[PDB]
Amino acid sequence: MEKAANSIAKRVPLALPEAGLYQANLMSRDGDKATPRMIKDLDGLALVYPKGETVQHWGVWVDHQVGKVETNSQWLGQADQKADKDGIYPVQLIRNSERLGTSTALSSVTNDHNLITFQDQPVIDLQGKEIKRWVFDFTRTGTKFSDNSPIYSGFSGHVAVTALTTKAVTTASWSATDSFSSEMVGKVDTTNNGGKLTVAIEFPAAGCTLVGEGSATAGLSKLTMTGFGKCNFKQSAAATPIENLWNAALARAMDNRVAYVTTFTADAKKEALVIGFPDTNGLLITADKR
Ligand SMILES: [Cl-]
Repeated sequence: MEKAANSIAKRVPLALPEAGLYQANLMSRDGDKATPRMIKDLDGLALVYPKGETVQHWGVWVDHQVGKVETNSQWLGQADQKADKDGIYPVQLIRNSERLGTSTALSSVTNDHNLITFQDQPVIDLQGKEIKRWVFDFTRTGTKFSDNSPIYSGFSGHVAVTALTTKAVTTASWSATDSFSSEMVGKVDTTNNGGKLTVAIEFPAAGCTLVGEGSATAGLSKLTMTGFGKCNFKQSAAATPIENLWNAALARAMDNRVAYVTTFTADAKKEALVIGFPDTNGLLITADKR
């Protein structure tokens, strides 16, 4: 009876997890009524941005490699908060997935289905243990590439999220898993001076450094970015399809652009910086302490 459920879903802004940083796990499911199981090594990040007065954004990013082939995906969600003229609360979902090997593939698909989040869902974690989690249903933005090859082997289109413990941003030096000066993002420098937060992001290809100011906080700290006038964000060939998407958004960005930053610890007790630019074609910067 999904159509009836979606009909009600439309009448209220989309239910999302509390604003913050999440771990995402791509799941497999065997049947429309079977319990989804997380898939090894198909983990990612998800970010729910704070609720706007008009819109709430969120995103999910996943990077996976097999052989010499990378498959990178981002899902970008926009949930309207105010009502539409038909009394509806629009939801928009976009998947961009790129497959980079000897050949190249990009698949981008939007869908405006409303009932795409599920709260307290049973999920078989990586140990075979059933647990409960928010679940995204990204089935309608597709799971295959055009040659009938699946984007991620076993992926059902369902995505579990788990809240990550985030520290506040400290004064430190970071690196977006990079490096010559040809990459999209390079050094990232953060200063936390008694709560006042400044973040400097070098964009080596664009030839500029963006600087953001904000206030330190547990979870997401809101930044206002400047520096865009000094940058050349163009469509490359040196960039991946998704990077060119990020470039297209950054080329239209202007001073006082909003971003959110937080830190957390990954596996080997190694801290990571995450900066997310809402409504910027999925721009997500992750950086290792250095
Ligand atoms: Cl489900």
